[PDB]
Amino acid sequence: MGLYRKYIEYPVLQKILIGLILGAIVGLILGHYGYAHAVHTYVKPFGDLFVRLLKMLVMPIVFASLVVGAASISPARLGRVGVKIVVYYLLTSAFAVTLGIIMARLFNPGAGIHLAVGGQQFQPHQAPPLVHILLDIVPTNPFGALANGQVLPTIFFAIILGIAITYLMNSENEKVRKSAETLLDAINGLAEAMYKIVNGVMQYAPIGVFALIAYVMAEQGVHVVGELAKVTAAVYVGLTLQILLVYFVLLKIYGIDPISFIKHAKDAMLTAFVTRSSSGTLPVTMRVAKEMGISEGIYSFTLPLGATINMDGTALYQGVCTFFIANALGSHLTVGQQLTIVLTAVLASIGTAGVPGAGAIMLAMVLHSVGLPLTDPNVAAAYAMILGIDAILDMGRTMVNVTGDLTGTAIVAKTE
Ligand SMILES: N[C@@H](CC(=O)O)C(=O)O
Repeated sequence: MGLYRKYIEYPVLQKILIGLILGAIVGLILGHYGYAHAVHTYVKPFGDLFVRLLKMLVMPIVFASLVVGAASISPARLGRVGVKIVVYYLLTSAFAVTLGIIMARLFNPGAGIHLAVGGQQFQPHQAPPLVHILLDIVPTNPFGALANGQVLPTIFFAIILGIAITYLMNSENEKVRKSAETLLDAINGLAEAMYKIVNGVMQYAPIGVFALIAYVMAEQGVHVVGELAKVTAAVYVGLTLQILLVYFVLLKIYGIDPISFIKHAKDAMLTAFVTRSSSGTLPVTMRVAKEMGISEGIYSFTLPLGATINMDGTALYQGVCTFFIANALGSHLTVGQQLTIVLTAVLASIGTAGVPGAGAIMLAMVLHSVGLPLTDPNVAAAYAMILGIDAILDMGRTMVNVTGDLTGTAIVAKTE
Protein backbone atom coordinates (compact mmCIF):
# COMPACT_ATOMS: atom_id res chain seq x y z
CA MET A 1 0.00 0.00 0.00
CA GLY A 2 2.70 2.44 -1.04
CA LEU A 3 5.69 3.46 1.06
CA TYR A 4 4.19 1.51 3.99
CA ARG A 5 4.82 -1.80 2.22
CA LYS A 6 8.39 -0.68 1.51
CA TYR A 7 8.82 0.05 5.23
CA ILE A 8 7.30 -3.29 6.31
CA GLU A 9 9.69 -5.45 4.23
CA TYR A 10 12.72 -3.96 6.00
CA PRO A 11 14.10 -6.29 8.70
CA VAL A 12 12.85 -5.52 12.19
CA LEU A 13 16.21 -5.47 13.99
CA GLN A 14 17.72 -2.98 11.54
CA LYS A 15 14.95 -0.40 11.90
CA ILE A 16 14.76 -0.99 15.66
CA LEU A 17 18.48 -0.15 15.87
CA ILE A 18 17.97 2.81 13.52
CA GLY A 19 15.22 4.10 15.81
CA LEU A 20 17.47 3.50 18.84
CA ILE A 21 20.40 5.51 17.47
CA LEU A 22 18.23 8.24 15.92
CA GLY A 23 16.37 8.50 19.21
CA ALA A 24 19.51 8.78 21.32
CA ILE A 25 21.15 11.44 19.12
CA VAL A 26 17.98 13.51 18.65
CA GLY A 27 17.15 13.25 22.35
CA LEU A 28 20.62 14.39 23.43
CA ILE A 29 20.56 17.31 20.97
CA LEU A 30 17.06 18.45 21.93
CA GLY A 31 17.76 18.00 25.64
CA HIS A 32 20.90 20.10 25.52
CA TYR A 33 18.96 22.98 23.91
CA GLY A 34 16.24 23.01 26.57
CA TYR A 35 13.59 21.37 24.37
CA ALA A 36 12.75 18.57 26.81
CA HIS A 37 9.20 19.87 27.27
CA ALA A 38 8.54 19.83 23.52
CA VAL A 39 9.76 16.23 23.34
CA HIS A 40 7.62 15.29 26.37
CA THR A 41 4.59 16.92 24.72
CA TYR A 42 4.89 15.70 21.13
CA VAL A 43 7.34 12.80 20.75
CA LYS A 44 6.59 10.82 23.93
CA PRO A 45 2.95 9.71 23.14
CA PHE A 46 4.31 7.81 20.12
CA GLY A 47 6.23 5.63 22.60
CA ASP A 48 3.40 5.63 25.11
CA LEU A 49 1.30 3.99 22.39
CA PHE A 50 3.98 1.30 22.05
CA VAL A 51 3.99 0.59 25.80
CA ARG A 52 0.16 0.52 25.72
CA LEU A 53 0.17 -1.98 22.84
CA LEU A 54 2.69 -4.12 24.71
CA LYS A 55 0.75 -4.06 28.00
CA MET A 56 -2.46 -4.91 26.12
CA LEU A 57 -1.18 -8.40 25.34
CA VAL A 58 0.22 -9.37 28.75
CA MET A 59 -2.74 -11.04 30.47
CA PRO A 60 -4.04 -13.17 27.52
CA ILE A 61 -0.44 -14.22 26.76
CA VAL A 62 0.23 -15.26 30.36
CA PHE A 63 -3.06 -16.99 31.17
CA ALA A 64 -3.76 -18.69 27.85
CA SER A 65 -0.16 -19.78 27.36
CA LEU A 66 0.18 -21.16 30.89
CA VAL A 67 -3.09 -23.11 30.74
CA VAL A 68 -1.76 -24.80 27.59
CA GLY A 69 1.66 -24.83 29.30
CA ALA A 70 0.38 -27.50 31.67
CA ALA A 71 1.06 -30.02 28.92
CA SER A 72 3.97 -31.50 30.86
CA ILE A 73 3.31 -33.99 33.66
CA SER A 74 1.75 -32.23 36.62
CA PRO A 75 3.78 -33.14 39.78
CA ALA A 76 7.16 -34.17 38.45
CA ARG A 77 8.23 -31.89 35.61
CA LEU A 78 6.50 -28.74 36.85
CA GLY A 79 7.83 -29.15 40.38
CA ARG A 80 11.30 -29.89 39.01
CA VAL A 81 11.36 -26.78 36.82
CA GLY A 82 9.89 -24.70 39.65
CA VAL A 83 12.69 -25.71 42.02
CA LYS A 84 15.31 -25.47 39.24
CA ILE A 85 14.18 -21.96 38.35
CA VAL A 86 13.83 -20.71 41.95
CA VAL A 87 17.39 -21.81 42.77
CA TYR A 88 18.63 -20.04 39.62
CA TYR A 89 16.61 -16.91 40.44
CA LEU A 90 18.08 -16.66 43.93
CA LEU A 91 21.67 -17.49 42.98
CA THR A 92 21.93 -15.07 40.04
CA SER A 93 20.51 -12.20 42.11
CA ALA A 94 22.86 -13.03 45.00
CA PHE A 95 25.75 -12.87 42.54
CA ALA A 96 24.38 -9.68 40.95
CA VAL A 97 24.39 -7.77 44.25
CA THR A 98 27.95 -8.98 44.91
CA LEU A 99 29.05 -7.84 41.45
CA GLY A 100 27.44 -4.49 42.21
CA ILE A 101 29.45 -4.26 45.44
CA ILE A 102 32.62 -5.16 43.50
CA MET A 103 31.92 -2.52 40.84
CA ALA A 104 31.08 0.06 43.53
CA ARG A 105 34.40 -0.70 45.22
CA LEU A 106 36.30 -0.50 41.93
CA PHE A 107 34.74 2.83 41.07
CA ASN A 108 34.10 5.30 43.90
CA PRO A 109 30.64 6.82 43.35
CA GLY A 110 30.13 9.82 45.59
CA ALA A 111 33.88 10.25 46.13
CA GLY A 112 33.62 12.81 48.90
CA ILE A 113 30.85 15.03 47.56
CA HIS A 114 28.94 17.50 49.71
CA LEU A 115 25.51 18.70 48.71
CA ALA A 116 22.72 20.95 49.92
CA VAL A 117 19.64 19.78 51.82
CA GLY A 118 16.47 21.17 50.27
CA GLY A 119 14.83 18.12 48.77
CA GLN A 120 11.74 16.50 50.21
CA GLN A 121 12.17 13.79 52.85
CA PHE A 122 10.26 11.26 50.81
CA GLN A 123 8.83 8.30 52.78
CA PRO A 124 9.92 6.06 55.67
CA HIS A 125 9.62 2.59 54.15
CA GLN A 126 7.36 -0.02 55.74
CA ALA A 127 6.87 -3.47 54.24
CA PRO A 128 3.57 -5.36 54.08
CA PRO A 129 3.57 -8.10 56.73
CA LEU A 130 4.58 -10.89 54.26
CA VAL A 131 1.71 -13.19 55.16
CA HIS A 132 -0.58 -10.97 53.07
CA ILE A 133 2.06 -10.97 50.30
CA LEU A 134 2.07 -14.77 50.26
CA LEU A 135 -1.68 -15.17 50.79
CA ASP A 136 -2.44 -12.80 47.89
CA ILE A 137 -0.90 -15.30 45.46
CA VAL A 138 -4.04 -17.42 45.82
CA PRO A 139 -6.75 -15.22 44.24
CA THR A 140 -10.19 -14.88 45.78
CA ASN A 141 -11.58 -14.29 42.28
CA PRO A 142 -9.87 -15.57 39.10
CA PHE A 143 -11.70 -13.17 36.78
CA GLY A 144 -10.90 -10.31 39.15
CA ALA A 145 -7.25 -11.34 39.04
CA LEU A 146 -7.47 -11.41 35.24
CA ALA A 147 -9.07 -7.95 35.13
CA ASN A 148 -6.99 -6.20 37.82
CA GLY A 149 -3.51 -6.76 36.41
CA GLN A 150 -2.13 -9.30 38.91
CA VAL A 151 0.16 -11.59 36.92
CA LEU A 152 1.16 -13.59 40.00
CA PRO A 153 -2.34 -14.85 40.97
CA THR A 154 -2.98 -15.52 37.28
CA ILE A 155 0.06 -17.83 37.23
CA PHE A 156 -1.37 -19.85 40.13
CA PHE A 157 -4.87 -20.09 38.67
CA ALA A 158 -3.57 -20.98 35.20
CA ILE A 159 -1.36 -23.76 36.61
CA ILE A 160 -4.30 -25.13 38.62
CA LEU A 161 -6.69 -24.93 35.64
CA GLY A 162 -4.24 -26.60 33.26
CA ILE A 163 -3.51 -29.43 35.70
CA ALA A 164 -7.27 -29.93 36.14
CA ILE A 165 -7.75 -29.92 32.35
CA THR A 166 -5.07 -32.56 31.81
CA TYR A 167 -6.70 -34.65 34.54
CA LEU A 168 -10.04 -34.26 32.75
CA MET A 169 -8.55 -35.34 29.41
CA ASN A 170 -7.50 -38.69 30.93
CA SER A 171 -11.00 -39.40 32.24
CA GLU A 172 -13.10 -42.43 31.38
CA ASN A 173 -16.15 -40.36 30.44
CA GLU A 174 -16.32 -39.19 26.83
CA LYS A 175 -18.32 -35.97 27.23
CA VAL A 176 -15.94 -34.62 29.90
CA ARG A 177 -12.92 -35.45 27.74
CA LYS A 178 -14.43 -33.75 24.69
CA SER A 179 -15.35 -30.69 26.77
CA ALA A 180 -11.83 -30.48 28.21
CA GLU A 181 -10.16 -30.76 24.81
CA THR A 182 -12.53 -28.14 23.35
CA LEU A 183 -11.69 -25.74 26.19
CA LEU A 184 -7.97 -26.42 25.68
CA ASP A 185 -8.32 -25.85 21.92
CA ALA A 186 -10.05 -22.50 22.49
CA ILE A 187 -7.43 -21.38 25.01
CA ASN A 188 -4.62 -22.44 22.66
CA GLY A 189 -6.26 -20.48 19.85
CA LEU A 190 -6.32 -17.39 22.08
CA ALA A 191 -2.62 -17.93 22.87
CA GLU A 192 -1.65 -18.27 19.19
CA ALA A 193 -3.69 -15.17 18.34
CA MET A 194 -1.79 -13.19 20.98
CA TYR A 195 1.53 -14.46 19.60
CA LYS A 196 0.44 -13.16 16.19
CA ILE A 197 -0.44 -9.73 17.63
CA VAL A 198 3.09 -9.63 19.14
CA ASN A 199 4.43 -9.81 15.57
CA GLY A 200 1.86 -7.15 14.71
CA VAL A 201 3.12 -4.64 17.27
CA MET A 202 6.80 -5.36 16.64
CA GLN A 203 6.43 -3.50 13.32
CA TYR A 204 5.27 -0.39 15.16
CA ALA A 205 8.15 -1.03 17.60
CA PRO A 206 10.81 1.18 15.83
CA ILE A 207 8.68 4.31 16.28
CA GLY A 208 8.20 3.34 19.92
CA VAL A 209 11.94 2.78 20.44
CA PHE A 210 12.69 6.18 18.87
CA ALA A 211 10.01 8.03 20.83
CA LEU A 212 10.91 6.36 24.14
CA ILE A 213 14.69 6.68 24.10
CA ALA A 214 14.45 10.22 22.67
CA TYR A 215 12.28 11.28 25.61
CA VAL A 216 14.58 9.54 28.10
CA MET A 217 17.73 11.15 26.68
CA ALA A 218 15.98 14.53 26.39
CA GLU A 219 14.86 14.64 30.01
CA GLN A 220 17.67 12.88 31.86
CA GLY A 221 20.59 12.44 29.45
CA VAL A 222 22.05 15.86 30.22
CA HIS A 223 22.03 15.29 34.00
CA VAL A 224 24.70 12.56 33.68
CA VAL A 225 27.55 14.83 34.79
CA GLY A 226 30.16 14.66 37.51
CA GLU A 227 29.86 11.77 39.95
CA LEU A 228 26.54 10.84 38.35
CA ALA A 229 28.65 9.83 35.34
CA LYS A 230 30.74 7.71 37.72
CA VAL A 231 27.69 5.96 39.18
CA THR A 232 26.25 5.50 35.67
CA ALA A 233 29.51 3.91 34.52
CA ALA A 234 29.65 1.78 37.68
CA VAL A 235 26.11 0.58 36.99
CA TYR A 236 26.49 -0.07 33.26
CA VAL A 237 29.92 -1.75 33.49
CA GLY A 238 28.46 -3.90 36.26
CA LEU A 239 25.51 -4.84 34.05
CA THR A 240 27.87 -5.67 31.18
CA LEU A 241 29.85 -7.92 33.52
CA GLN A 242 26.59 -9.39 34.87
CA ILE A 243 25.84 -10.47 31.32
CA LEU A 244 29.31 -11.58 30.21
CA LEU A 245 30.69 -13.23 33.38
CA VAL A 246 27.46 -14.85 34.59
CA TYR A 247 25.01 -15.51 31.77
CA PHE A 248 27.58 -16.37 29.09
CA VAL A 249 29.43 -18.71 31.45
CA LEU A 250 26.21 -20.39 32.58
CA LEU A 251 25.13 -20.78 28.95
CA LYS A 252 28.53 -22.19 27.98
CA ILE A 253 28.69 -24.78 30.78
CA TYR A 254 25.20 -26.03 29.86
CA GLY A 255 25.96 -26.47 26.15
CA ILE A 256 24.15 -23.42 24.75
CA ASP A 257 25.90 -21.08 22.32
CA PRO A 258 25.71 -17.59 23.88
CA ILE A 259 26.09 -15.71 20.58
CA SER A 260 23.14 -17.63 19.12
CA PHE A 261 21.29 -16.90 22.37
CA ILE A 262 21.84 -13.15 21.92
CA LYS A 263 20.83 -13.51 18.26
CA HIS A 264 17.56 -15.05 19.42
CA ALA A 265 16.97 -12.68 22.35
CA LYS A 266 17.87 -9.34 20.73
CA ASP A 267 14.18 -8.59 20.13
CA ALA A 268 13.49 -8.93 23.86
CA MET A 269 16.63 -7.14 25.07
CA LEU A 270 16.25 -4.09 22.81
CA THR A 271 12.57 -3.84 23.75
CA ALA A 272 13.25 -4.06 27.50
CA PHE A 273 15.99 -1.44 27.09
CA VAL A 274 13.56 1.27 25.95
CA THR A 275 10.25 0.24 27.50
CA ARG A 276 11.90 -0.07 30.97
CA SER A 277 9.16 -2.56 31.92
CA SER A 278 9.95 -6.21 32.63
CA SER A 279 6.20 -6.90 32.74
CA GLY A 280 5.47 -5.10 29.46
CA THR A 281 8.27 -6.88 27.61
CA LEU A 282 6.74 -10.20 28.71
CA PRO A 283 4.88 -10.94 25.41
CA VAL A 284 8.06 -10.26 23.42
CA THR A 285 10.06 -12.40 25.87
CA MET A 286 7.58 -15.27 25.55
CA ARG A 287 7.69 -14.92 21.75
CA VAL A 288 11.50 -15.07 21.85
CA ALA A 289 11.43 -18.22 24.00
CA LYS A 290 8.80 -19.69 21.67
CA GLU A 291 10.98 -19.06 18.61
CA MET A 292 14.12 -20.72 20.00
CA GLY A 293 12.52 -24.15 20.41
CA ILE A 294 11.86 -24.12 24.16
CA SER A 295 8.81 -26.22 25.02
CA GLU A 296 5.76 -24.44 26.40
CA GLY A 297 5.76 -26.07 29.83
CA ILE A 298 9.12 -24.54 30.66
CA TYR A 299 8.88 -20.99 29.33
CA SER A 300 5.16 -20.34 29.97
CA PHE A 301 5.82 -20.84 33.70
CA THR A 302 9.37 -19.51 34.07
CA LEU A 303 8.96 -16.22 32.18
CA PRO A 304 5.89 -14.66 33.93
CA LEU A 305 7.45 -15.82 37.19
CA GLY A 306 10.78 -14.26 36.22
CA ALA A 307 9.18 -10.97 35.19
CA THR A 308 8.72 -10.09 38.88
CA ILE A 309 10.96 -12.44 40.87
CA ASN A 310 14.22 -12.50 38.89
CA MET A 311 15.55 -8.94 38.76
CA ASP A 312 19.34 -9.10 38.55
CA GLY A 313 19.75 -5.59 37.19
CA THR A 314 17.58 -4.06 39.91
CA ALA A 315 19.65 -6.02 42.42
CA LEU A 316 22.92 -4.68 40.98
CA TYR A 317 21.49 -1.14 40.88
CA GLN A 318 20.47 -1.35 44.55
CA GLY A 319 23.91 -2.75 45.34
CA VAL A 320 25.67 0.16 43.65
CA CYS A 321 23.49 3.06 44.82
CA THR A 322 23.65 1.96 48.46
CA PHE A 323 27.44 2.30 48.29
CA PHE A 324 26.95 5.63 46.50
CA ILE A 325 24.75 6.99 49.30
CA ALA A 326 27.02 5.60 52.02
CA ASN A 327 30.01 7.22 50.32
CA ALA A 328 28.20 10.55 49.98
CA LEU A 329 27.42 10.30 53.71
CA GLY A 330 30.94 9.22 54.68
CA SER A 331 30.04 5.88 56.25
CA HIS A 332 32.58 3.08 56.57
CA LEU A 333 29.95 0.39 55.79
CA THR A 334 31.78 -2.72 57.01
CA VAL A 335 31.50 -6.24 55.60
CA GLY A 336 28.84 -7.17 58.16
CA GLN A 337 26.76 -4.44 56.54
CA GLN A 338 27.71 -5.53 53.02
CA LEU A 339 26.42 -9.04 53.73
CA THR A 340 23.14 -7.47 54.85
CA ILE A 341 23.22 -5.47 51.60
CA VAL A 342 23.54 -8.79 49.73
CA LEU A 343 20.70 -10.32 51.77
CA THR A 344 18.37 -7.30 51.55
CA ALA A 345 18.87 -6.29 47.91
CA VAL A 346 17.84 -9.80 46.86
CA LEU A 347 14.54 -9.40 48.72
CA ALA A 348 14.17 -5.86 47.38
CA SER A 349 14.66 -7.08 43.81
CA ILE A 350 12.17 -9.90 44.39
CA GLY A 351 9.69 -7.38 45.78
CA THR A 352 10.30 -4.82 43.04
CA ALA A 353 7.42 -4.60 40.58
CA GLY A 354 8.02 -4.66 36.84
CA VAL A 355 6.87 -1.08 36.20
CA PRO A 356 9.50 1.55 35.28
CA GLY A 357 10.97 3.35 38.28
CA ALA A 358 10.15 0.80 40.99
CA GLY A 359 13.78 -0.01 41.81
CA ALA A 360 14.41 3.48 43.13
CA ILE A 361 11.28 3.13 45.28
CA MET A 362 12.37 -0.26 46.64
CA LEU A 363 15.89 1.09 47.27
CA ALA A 364 14.54 2.52 50.56
CA MET A 365 14.41 -0.98 52.08
CA VAL A 366 18.09 -1.74 51.46
CA LEU A 367 18.87 1.79 52.63
CA HIS A 368 16.97 1.22 55.90
CA SER A 369 18.61 -2.19 56.42
CA VAL A 370 22.15 -0.91 56.96
CA GLY A 371 21.43 2.12 59.13
CA LEU A 372 20.96 4.81 56.48
CA PRO A 373 17.34 5.90 57.09
CA LEU A 374 15.60 7.89 54.38
CA THR A 375 13.98 10.21 56.92
CA ASP A 376 17.05 12.38 57.57
CA PRO A 377 17.75 15.16 55.02
CA ASN A 378 21.39 14.27 54.32
CA VAL A 379 20.47 10.86 52.89
CA ALA A 380 17.39 12.05 50.97
CA ALA A 381 19.52 14.76 49.33
CA ALA A 382 21.89 12.12 47.94
CA TYR A 383 18.93 9.89 47.02
CA ALA A 384 17.40 12.67 44.91
CA MET A 385 20.62 12.63 42.86
CA ILE A 386 19.96 8.96 42.04
CA LEU A 387 16.34 9.81 41.22
CA GLY A 388 17.70 12.38 38.77
CA ILE A 389 19.11 9.64 36.50
CA ASP A 390 16.85 6.75 37.57
CA ALA A 391 15.59 6.39 33.98
CA ILE A 392 19.12 6.19 32.54
CA LEU A 393 19.97 3.43 35.01
CA ASP A 394 16.56 1.78 34.51
CA MET A 395 17.11 1.39 30.75
CA GLY A 396 20.03 -0.97 31.33
CA ARG A 397 18.79 -2.71 34.44
CA THR A 398 15.51 -3.71 32.75
CA MET A 399 17.40 -5.30 29.84
CA VAL A 400 19.48 -7.31 32.31
CA ASN A 401 16.27 -8.21 34.21
CA VAL A 402 14.79 -9.74 31.06
CA THR A 403 18.04 -11.41 29.91
CA GLY A 404 18.21 -13.18 33.28
CA ASP A 405 14.75 -14.70 32.76
CA LEU A 406 15.64 -15.83 29.24
CA THR A 407 18.94 -17.35 30.37
CA GLY A 408 17.25 -19.24 33.21
CA THR A 409 14.53 -20.53 30.88
CA ALA A 410 17.09 -21.75 28.32
CA ILE A 411 19.25 -23.37 31.02
CA VAL A 412 16.33 -25.22 32.63
CA ALA A 413 15.03 -26.29 29.20
CA LYS A 414 18.48 -27.69 28.43
CA THR A 415 18.44 -29.45 31.82
CA GLU A 416 15.30 -31.43 30.93
N1 LIG B 1 12.02 -1.21 35.55
C1 LIG B 1 12.61 -2.39 36.16
C2 LIG B 1 12.31 -2.43 37.65
C3 LIG B 1 13.06 -1.37 38.41
O1 LIG B 1 14.28 -1.55 38.63
O2 LIG B 1 12.44 -0.36 38.79
C4 LIG B 1 12.09 -3.65 35.50
O3 LIG B 1 10.89 -3.80 35.31
O4 LIG B 1 12.86 -4.55 35.16
